[PDB]
Amino acid sequence: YNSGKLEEFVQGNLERECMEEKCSFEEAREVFENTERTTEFWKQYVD
Repeated sequence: YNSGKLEEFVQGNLERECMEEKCSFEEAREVFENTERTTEFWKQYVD
């Protein structure tokens, strides 16, 4: 499923982000420089 903090969350959706980038998440061309943190790290303190 994958809802680490339910990311496909409570369904209201005003389709109301930014127009262009929708503010695509801080210089997120994708989810490039950052991916090597998660999965592993938190798998020994899972909350």
